[PDB]
Amino acid sequence: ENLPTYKLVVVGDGGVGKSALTIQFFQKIFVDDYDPTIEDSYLKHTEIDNQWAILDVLDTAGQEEFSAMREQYMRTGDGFLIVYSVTDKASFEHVDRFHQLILRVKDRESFPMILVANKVDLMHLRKVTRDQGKEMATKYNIPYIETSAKDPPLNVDKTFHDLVRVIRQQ
Ligand SMILES: Nc1nc2c(ncn2[C@@H]2O[C@H](COP(=O)(O)OP(=O)(O)O)[C@@H](O)[C@H]2O)c(=O)[nH]1
Ligand SMILES: [Mg+2]
Repeated sequence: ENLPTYKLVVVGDGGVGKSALTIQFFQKIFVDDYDPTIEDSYLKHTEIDNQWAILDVLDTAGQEEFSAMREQYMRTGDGFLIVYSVTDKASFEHVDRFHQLILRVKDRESFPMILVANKVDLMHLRKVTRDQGKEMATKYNIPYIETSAKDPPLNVDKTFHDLVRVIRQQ
């Protein structure tokens, strides 16, 4: 058998939940104080839709100019999660920056990605509606998913699996 690696890159503004989502996925715990500047990668064999793969995931953090790993992951990544927080309108607006960046680096008209609206467990603080998120995803022609990394987590496994599905379906 030829077991593929899917290199997945988690991008988005600071504070949106990239680390919490990634740690929830790999460790099944909610970490609420993960250093905003620390970048980690994760590697594991896992089975998605009854097909084995290796996932190599970068949880991006801090400045690109100080990152050892960023350049290679951006250039060679197979898919991207673009994460915003529904409580941070600027983070939602900035999705367009990440969308443009990915298409520029990958040098293609489209590329595997999912729009991830995180922190949907929060009601009072929510500033970006579901419909605003879904319309943005429609504009980019990419999937839209709502998540919460807080216990009990919502759609965390599904988000990573769905990105693999997009890669497989392209
Ligand atoms: N309520 C809630 N808080 C979250 C969620 N995801 C992350 N957080 C919190 O938001 C803050 C930033 O999360 P973090 O994962 O470090 O963001 P990052 O900078 O994108 O890596 C932390 O205090 C987390 O506990 C979520 O789904 N719901
Ligand atoms: Mg982080």
